[PDB]
Amino acid sequence: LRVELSDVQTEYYKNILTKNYSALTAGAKGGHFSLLNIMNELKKASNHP
DNA sequence: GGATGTATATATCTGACACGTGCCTGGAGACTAGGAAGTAATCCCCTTGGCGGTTAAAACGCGGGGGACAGCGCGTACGTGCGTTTAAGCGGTTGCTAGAGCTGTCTACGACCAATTGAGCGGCCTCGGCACCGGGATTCTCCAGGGCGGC
Repeated sequence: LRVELSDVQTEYYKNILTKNYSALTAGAKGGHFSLLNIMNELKKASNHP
């Protein structure tokens, strides 16, 4: 069963895939968003925001 | 009526601005070579999120006593003040020598380049020593026969 993505999932996928440290850090002062293992973060974004 | 306090004017001292000059060091223009940026390939280490099992370290609680801290006494050693001494600080002599600066000459020593080759790095074969397996020598436990006692 292939399901489409929500808007939050789509913007998280676009922020990770086109790396946006400033945009990913924005919101409750970040917390040192680690973009090492890009595919791990993409799988996390595909699962749940 | 005489001398004192105060205001304005003039000469002199002093830091700062501009003018002048040398010179030498930085800037402009041109040329060239190589340092570094970029590209592709290969291979190994690091990242993130998990699982499993061992186990020794970490955590928690509790009793107790050793040590930190406060207080007090005391005596000594350091602060304080004064009078006396002494040596630092300044100015000075008198010559000679060391050293910075500048100029000049020259020569041995180090940069540079080409050819060479032999010392450093990797793998391969062998020995020294440690270990695995087979055989000989030495000592320990055991089963059976002979003799004696009882009904």
